Amino acid sequence: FDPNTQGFSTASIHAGYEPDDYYGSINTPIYASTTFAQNAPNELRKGYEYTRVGNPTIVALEQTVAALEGAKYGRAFSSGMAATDILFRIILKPGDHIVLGNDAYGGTYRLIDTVFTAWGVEYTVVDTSVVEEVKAAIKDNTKLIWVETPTNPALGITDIEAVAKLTEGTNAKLVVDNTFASPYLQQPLKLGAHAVLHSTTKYIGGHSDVVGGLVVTNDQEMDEELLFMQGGIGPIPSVFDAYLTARGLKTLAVRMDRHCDNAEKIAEFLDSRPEVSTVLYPGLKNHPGHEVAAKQMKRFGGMISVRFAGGEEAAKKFCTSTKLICLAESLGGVESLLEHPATMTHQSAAGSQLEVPRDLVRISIGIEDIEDLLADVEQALNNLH
Amino acid sequence: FDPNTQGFSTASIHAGYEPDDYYGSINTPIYASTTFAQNAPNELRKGYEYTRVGNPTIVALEQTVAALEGAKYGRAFSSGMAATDILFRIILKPGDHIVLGNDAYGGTYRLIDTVFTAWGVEYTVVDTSVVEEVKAAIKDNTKLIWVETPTNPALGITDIEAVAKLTEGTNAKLVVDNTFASPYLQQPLKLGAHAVLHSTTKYIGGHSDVVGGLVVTNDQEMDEELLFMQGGIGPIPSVFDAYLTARGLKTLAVRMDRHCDNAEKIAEFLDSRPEVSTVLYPGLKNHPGHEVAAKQMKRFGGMISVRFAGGEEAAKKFCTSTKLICLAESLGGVESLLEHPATMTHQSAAGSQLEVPRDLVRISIGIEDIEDLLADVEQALNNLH
Amino acid sequence: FDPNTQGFSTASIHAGYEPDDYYGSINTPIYASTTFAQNAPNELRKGYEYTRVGNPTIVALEQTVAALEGAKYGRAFSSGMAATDILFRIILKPGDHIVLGNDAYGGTYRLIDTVFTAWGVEYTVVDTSVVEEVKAAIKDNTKLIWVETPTNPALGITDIEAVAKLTEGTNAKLVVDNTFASPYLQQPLKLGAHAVLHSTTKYIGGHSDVVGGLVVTNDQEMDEELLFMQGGIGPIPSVFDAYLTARGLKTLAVRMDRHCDNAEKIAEFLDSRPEVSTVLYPGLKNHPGHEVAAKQMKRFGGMISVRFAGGEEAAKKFCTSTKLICLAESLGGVESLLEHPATMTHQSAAGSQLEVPRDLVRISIGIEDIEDLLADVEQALNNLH
Amino acid sequence: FDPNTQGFSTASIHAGYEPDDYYGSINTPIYASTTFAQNAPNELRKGYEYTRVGNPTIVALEQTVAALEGAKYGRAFSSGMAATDILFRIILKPGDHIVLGNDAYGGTYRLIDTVFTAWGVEYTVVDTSVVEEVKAAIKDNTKLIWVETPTNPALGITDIEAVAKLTEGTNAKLVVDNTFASPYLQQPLKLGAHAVLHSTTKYIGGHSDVVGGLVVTNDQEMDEELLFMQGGIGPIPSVFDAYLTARGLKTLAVRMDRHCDNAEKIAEFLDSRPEVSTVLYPGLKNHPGHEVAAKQMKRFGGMISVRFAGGEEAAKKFCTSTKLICLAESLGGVESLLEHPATMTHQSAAGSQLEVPRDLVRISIGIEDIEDLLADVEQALNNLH
Ligand SMILES: *Cc1c(COP(=O)(O)O)cnc(C)c1O
Ligand SMILES: *Cc1c(COP(=O)(O)O)cnc(C)c1O
Ligand SMILES: *Cc1c(COP(=O)(O)O)cnc(C)c1O
Ligand SMILES: *Cc1c(COP(=O)(O)O)cnc(C)c1O
Ligand SMILES: [Mg+2]
Ligand SMILES: [Mg+2]
Ligand SMILES: [Mg+2]
Ligand SMILES: [Mg+2]
Ligand SMILES: [Mg+2]
Ligand SMILES: [Mg+2]
Ligand SMILES: [Mg+2]
Ligand SMILES: [Mg+2]
Repeated sequence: FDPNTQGFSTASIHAGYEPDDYYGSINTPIYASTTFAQNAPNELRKGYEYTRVGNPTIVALEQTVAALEGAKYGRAFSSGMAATDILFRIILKPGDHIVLGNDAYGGTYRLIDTVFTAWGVEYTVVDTSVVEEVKAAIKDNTKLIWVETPTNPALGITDIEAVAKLTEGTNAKLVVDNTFASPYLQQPLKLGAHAVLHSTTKYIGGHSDVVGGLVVTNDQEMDEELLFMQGGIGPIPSVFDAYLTARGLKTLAVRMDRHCDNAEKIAEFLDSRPEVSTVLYPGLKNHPGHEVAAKQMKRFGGMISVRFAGGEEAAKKFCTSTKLICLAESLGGVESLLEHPATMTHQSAAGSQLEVPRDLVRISIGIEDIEDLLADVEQALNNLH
Repeated sequence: FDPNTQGFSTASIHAGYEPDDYYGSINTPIYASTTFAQNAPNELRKGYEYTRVGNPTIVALEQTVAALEGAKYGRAFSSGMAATDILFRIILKPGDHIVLGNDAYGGTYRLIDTVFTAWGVEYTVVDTSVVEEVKAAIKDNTKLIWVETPTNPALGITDIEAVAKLTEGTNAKLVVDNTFASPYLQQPLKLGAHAVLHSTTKYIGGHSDVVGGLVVTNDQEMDEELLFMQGGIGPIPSVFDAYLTARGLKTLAVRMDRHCDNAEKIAEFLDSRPEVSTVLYPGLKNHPGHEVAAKQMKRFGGMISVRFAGGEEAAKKFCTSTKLICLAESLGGVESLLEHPATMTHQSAAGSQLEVPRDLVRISIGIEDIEDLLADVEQALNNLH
Repeated sequence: FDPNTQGFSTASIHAGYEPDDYYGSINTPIYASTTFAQNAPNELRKGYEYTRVGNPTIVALEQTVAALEGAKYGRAFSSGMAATDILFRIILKPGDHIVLGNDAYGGTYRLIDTVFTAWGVEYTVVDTSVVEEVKAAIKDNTKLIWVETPTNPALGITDIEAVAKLTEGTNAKLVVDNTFASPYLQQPLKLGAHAVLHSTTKYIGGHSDVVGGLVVTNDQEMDEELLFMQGGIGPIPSVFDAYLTARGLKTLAVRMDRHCDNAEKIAEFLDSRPEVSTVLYPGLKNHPGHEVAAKQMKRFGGMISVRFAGGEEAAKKFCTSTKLICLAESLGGVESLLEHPATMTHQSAAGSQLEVPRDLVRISIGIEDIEDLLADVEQALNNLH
Repeated sequence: FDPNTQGFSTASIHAGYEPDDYYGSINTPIYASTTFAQNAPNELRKGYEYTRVGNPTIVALEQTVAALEGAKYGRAFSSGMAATDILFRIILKPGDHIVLGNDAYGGTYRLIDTVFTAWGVEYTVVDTSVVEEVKAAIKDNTKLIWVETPTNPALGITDIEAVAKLTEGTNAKLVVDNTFASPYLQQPLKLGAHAVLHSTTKYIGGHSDVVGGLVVTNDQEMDEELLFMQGGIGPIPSVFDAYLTARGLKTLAVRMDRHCDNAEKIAEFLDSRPEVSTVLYPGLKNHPGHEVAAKQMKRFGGMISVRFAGGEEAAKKFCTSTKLICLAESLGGVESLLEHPATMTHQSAAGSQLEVPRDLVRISIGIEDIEDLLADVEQALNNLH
């Protein structure tokens, strides 16, 4: 398969597997085997030996996501968090420093601030939407600039190409967590990022039924260290999960186009309502970084955050008033979800500059019919009065 | 379910799940969901929120293995290696020291020696079968004594109770990797170990189809830190894998009794043959530590290692001559396997005191009929001449 | 959930399952259990006893497809064929008669003609696109008129409402095999059909990884007999397959809209090429029954058949020349497929009026990028010269 | 693999699959694909085309069970009932007759008596333990003698060889439903049966998590008709279920030996108690047909039925008093179950000669520790007083 000559929807179905030369099954077989027979000691039959070191069903997934990012290399992990931990352990050692943003998944922040600081790593938080702030925070020991764009949950936007330029003449690498945009909307390697991280739990799987992570790169050395760590630390996905993830990925383009259609309409409806003080959606002209988003994103995504004029009580009542959109953690599935980040996904950021306003609700707009989602949002807003 | 009043086979089926109060399915449902609806923000319906932080199908497995070890607490991970890495990160920090044995899974050693030494951890290798050697190696900064018994691949034996006594008056914890014995043959917590590790990839799953790890303890603080890390680093098992693992575990006693029946007979047959210089099997009277094994193990296991009088060429030819026993990595499945550790599972120990003799073959004796396994071993031995 | 007030995409995600009142998982749990504990003899805990008689994971699927058809009742089976066999056995007995069309899945025809005629059932084949031909073939013993529209493989069109009117004053029931249109494009119960059949193997699952069938109706007596036969003959789906099918169904609308976008463009391109004698696609103005299709179908589907001016040799060479579209049986998956019906899916119709022209290729247009599918078709057409 | 030279436990692991010549996975891959690429129209790559007509994962299972029965041929189905229905449809036509026993699975009886009699088939019920009664019931139109031994639920015993001799000079075939004995305890083809049926739902799977059926034979014509019907009627198993079934089958010998150990001890304990009027267990010297069972069965099985001196009230109270043995339908899993057949599995036999005494409880003795099962039975018996 050649990624450079085929479209995204084509690649999402065909980049990882073609019907094999044995039976020719249309889909990758599920190789639920921990081991593989060898033809003689350490002479492998067809490249595989032990599933923690490699399995074809997992490699199919890896190759697919790599192709969708414009990447030669990809490696999969048991979760987005485990992928982040492995990338941290490759890039950093005691005495090194990270530049991190001021709006970010609470789990990323918790890992740095609770775990990696106990192992000798330093960090600085900055507003990554201000290129000069990032530039000022880079020290001689900075090995990593960690960017999420759009950020979770406020949907803040960073200019990837501009921040990548800052790493020239330095030993810093730029890693973009591309979970919210997905590879369908944004390809950070093409703008100068060194590596890209995904939680495949979210949009790539798309069906809220498999936890997973994945790292992609064009750096063969980085691919070798990801493989070394995949096998040597062992946070590897199940073959069943890697099959389910890849299955979901086959509909990413059609899903995301509907998520973005729906979110544009719900954001416009929220922006007309006096219960709402602020709609956070990258496609709105006044959203901070809108012009950066429109240059680097194909569309503006399925996520919306909303700040309520009636404060935390209104935010929480909105959370318990919806009847189609479900109150739950996570995002990026076909079903619509909502949550209150200050008490739920980002309770771990309390006390830090990443702490989220208590009047804020984060909504993952699914692929249900827009008329039904508009009706549910409207009735929930009317339940506040 | 009460573990203290029921037998091992009973617990292996019933300690993790009883038919629920909703539908009453005989087996734990497979909760292939990343998230769970809440009744209000951060008010959970029945204890679950997000699968990386907890899922009922995974907790069923955890509770089952905990009960089989005489443990109050258990936590599952994506692999034996990932479980080891998490336990290392809980117990150690920069500046701390580990005492490790001289025969051990090459992956354990690689993790310490390549990764943890780069993060400021020190270690010392000793022969853990010599209690005085362990005692001498404990320093004021020793936080961990890591014991495997029987060891992989030489089946060396450590006196768990004796080594546990060494940790009194110290800040060292004893962790036993109980993979080879399984909880059916040996219960290190009852002899004073602080925690127990398993690769469930091996005997606990038993069917060579799921990679997994698990840690058990009676220390509630340790359970809290395992949970924190499970969720915060995220090397969590798939729900499908945790179901398959627990499914396999339901036959552990009946499997292991057949593995041990078969291995006793194959070890006796090997001990009569002049092609063999040494049979390594804990149940043989001259195996080093046999008397220690007979005190702390119910039976002597399914693993045998063999050293060939004709050296490496004979070891490798034996590997390619068997027709029922398969040449492959791994162990503890219903099918019989064999491998050459110096070139395969322990190639990573080359150069170290853990390096394995090149004349050594490690055999995982399965549950096939003994007459057929004896016939296969006999014909393979006759192929050397 | 109320189907009558929510949209198709909403229903496809939410009509079968809402997060339960036990744990609240976002998705239906996989109840991989053959049996369920009872509270006393034949006093069920929550409606379930034995999976062949009923399982919640299967009922979730059933309820979802029923809602998408405007049906109160649905029952699932191991395959489209097994669903057809069960419906035949309910509606017919020895001495009864069926009216069948002249273009139909070869397996339907084989079942009638090889099996049911040996059990005393009679049939007549007619062109169901000619309402008067159907009317003339109805006898006093006719219990079933079996309609496929569009037909497999020629995409012939039947006026469902008109044929349903013919059953007034008779003991005949109209059953529509709605596999090719799916419930997203066509709802035969709303036009007077008595029951609707699907092979969920095709579009409803959508991922070419699960074989299944399903029958929907508004007749409660028919639902009772489908249940009786589901449990009493036992062609029941696996719980894993019913979960996978329902998972796929969550993207039916977004998939089908892309399949129809793509097929409209490929049909137009084929209609411009002199290698092609006839393009069979319901959306073309000259396709027989186009006006009937436009009244009863929302869009015209993802399937195209093509007859080649160079006869069978050209049809077969086209089959082996495509490099993205794969030569294989089946249809309705995200990947594009093609086949030669005379030698493959319809070889069983040889000798009958259903026999398919040897110059005919049937194409299942997937959801790949149109530019890549156009390029593949164009290069394959150029390989004929 | 050669079945004739290897033992049962060997075959149960190795008769269906050997590590392939492509990747060499230790276990059969799960081919979750409905279709397979062809090299040209109707030129298959490696024997497979469409999963309803054949799939390698299903064929692995089929070949395994065939080998365990001493059979050249095997074909799998979605349930035991669907397998029975297919075998009925092959062997019988309108006007033919069946000889059936007087104690039999209620579902078998329901299928004959409700469905097949409506299609022109006749039957006669006899006591199949009386060879002369079977002989007398054979007519010129008899095509099938259907034997279960031991019977469900009374554990009645039929002399297979003797009944097979009755079919000489006739057009009758003997089919044995070998579900309760399993192939580990009894091999009816070796005693003259024409075909053997299993519900793999029970012992062969062994884990109460997969519904399935299977038919084995040495008649190649019968294998061709089973294949024809498998594909043409389509009651085919899921690939996931066929993998799970075969996984379970790998421990059949070790499971069954423990089930039989346990059942012998529970039957002896029940036979000492005055609450019990009759213990039905084939290994008891006074059980009718004990001497026949000891000739044709390796051991006497895991099932026990019990008739209570205090009648139906005592039978039902025993059912609700056990705390380890669970009240549920089904049998042959690792967990112990019990049920009241008159109200549960055999309510469908009410009114017929197959109707089961209301004082009768059927117990599926699992593989839990005997001390715990004895304790549970003893306490439940003491709850009657
Ligand atoms: C959810 C999420 C993660 C963590 O991924 P998991 O798969 O839940 O471990 C990381 N980054 C972002 C932006 C996320 O939303
Ligand atoms: C295999 C093994 C491990 C590693 O477990 P994985 O599940 O392969 O990561 C650890 N300890 C021992 C003794 C082992 O044999
Ligand atoms: C494929 C198909 C069937 C048969 O369904 P299976 O799931 O393959 O048994 C029936 N009807 C039509 C129109 C089909 O294309
Ligand atoms: C359970 C059983 C059957 C029916 O099998 P299913 O898999 O439940 O359809 C047939 N025969 C006997 C003896 C059984 O116990
Ligand atoms: Mg990129
Ligand atoms: Mg939640
Ligand atoms: Mg212990
Ligand atoms: Mg190997
Ligand atoms: Mg309809
Ligand atoms: Mg094919
Ligand atoms: Mg037999
Ligand atoms: Mg029940």
